[PDB]
Amino acid sequence: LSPLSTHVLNAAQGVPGANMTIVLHRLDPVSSAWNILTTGITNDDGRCPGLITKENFIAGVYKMRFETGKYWDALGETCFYPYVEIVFTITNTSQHYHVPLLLSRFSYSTTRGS
Amino acid sequence: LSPLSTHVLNAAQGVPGANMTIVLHRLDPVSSAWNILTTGITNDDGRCPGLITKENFIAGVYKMRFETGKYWDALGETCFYPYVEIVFTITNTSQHYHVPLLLSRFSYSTTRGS
Amino acid sequence: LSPLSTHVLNAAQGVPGANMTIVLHRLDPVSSAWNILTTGITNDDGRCPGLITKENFIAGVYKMRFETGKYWDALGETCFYPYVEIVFTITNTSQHYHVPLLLSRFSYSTTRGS
Amino acid sequence: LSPLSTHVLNAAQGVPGANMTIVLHRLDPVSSAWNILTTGITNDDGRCPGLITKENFIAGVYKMRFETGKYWDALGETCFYPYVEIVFTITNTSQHYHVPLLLSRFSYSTTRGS
Repeated sequence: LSPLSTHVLNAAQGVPGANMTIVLHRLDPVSSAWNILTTGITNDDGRCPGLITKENFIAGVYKMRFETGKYWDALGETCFYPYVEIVFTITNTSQHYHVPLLLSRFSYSTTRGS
Repeated sequence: LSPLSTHVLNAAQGVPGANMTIVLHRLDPVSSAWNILTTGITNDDGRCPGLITKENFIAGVYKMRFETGKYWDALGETCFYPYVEIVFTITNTSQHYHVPLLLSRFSYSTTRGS
Repeated sequence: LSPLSTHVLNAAQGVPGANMTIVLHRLDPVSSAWNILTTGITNDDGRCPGLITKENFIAGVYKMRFETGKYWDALGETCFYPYVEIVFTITNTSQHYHVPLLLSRFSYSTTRGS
Repeated sequence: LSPLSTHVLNAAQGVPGANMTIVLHRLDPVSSAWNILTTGITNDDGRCPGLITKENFIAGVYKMRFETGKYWDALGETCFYPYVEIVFTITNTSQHYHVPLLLSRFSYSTTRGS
């Protein structure tokens, strides 16, 4: 079980954001590059298990990219945000981090969970 | 499994809202009196199982009252909201309804989930 | 200007929550019943000027009820929430209190502003 | 007056996010480049006037970067998010766009205003 999870909730329709692409990155501490770790597609419950193994979950800066524009477009609607990136700092590597996305066409939010 | 669930997340601290009192009511369609259905306390994950049985879960207007004033005072802080009541309409009783609360001392939000 | 303001924003459509009915109440300090202070209708910028005078804005527990179900109905859609009541405590009367509502059909939020 | 505005709210303390650095970029539609437009600091109302002139406000993709980690660090706290970037598409150049941030140490949200 991954130590990083996520959950996308469509707040306009009160349903899981199914079938959204999520790309996970870690900053290289040497150069300022973002290495891609994993790309995933949210399931019917709007989750994306297997984002990262415990072995590879080292301290550092991480970035989750949600393809919000493509998700809305596939539903036949435009989004103000073509994509959303959440950048967060991992320091204590023994905790579970939950990094969700709540989204309408014109707003979104995230909160760190456990 | 209750067809009604919740989840309290403390947004200021990024941890589950544990030990928060939650009261579920339903509106009497004859009078317009609210009646208490169940009272519970969130557990360590900020969840509150067993809010209602399947057989008691009929179409109507429901109310969840979260005891935010008392939750914050037990952490040694004040809350702008002495309590929060989420009133919601249920017509379709075969779906699952998740009615969470994201809370700091000075903000809250909720979104219907499944 | 009123020391209490609001702002309603339709997050589902990215536009001001125009023509939303808001009822302002204050808790009766003697009997803990609710007294009605005034009603208003938000303008095309989603605001509701002149909710209360400085002279009558005394310390206590206030409630703003936003008629979200009617507002959505007049947009031709259903809302999960027939209404939203935000209850909040006023102790320092010389502060400005901004109590907005950010809303879709299936979610809402509020935050204390100054 | 700038046709792009912002407002930063500290949702942990219910006050404006004052003295937060904001950097506004626009995407170059030929190469892939992000170009800086303006860097500001939020004033005491948590706003940043003069983000862009009307002349310079063209259709494209814009990014607003809020230095949330430094803001918290000057208040002696940690933030889960070292910075927050909001990427958004401008299509109608004659509208006002308000792109705020509501922020705690462990959560944030934004919603297109008008």
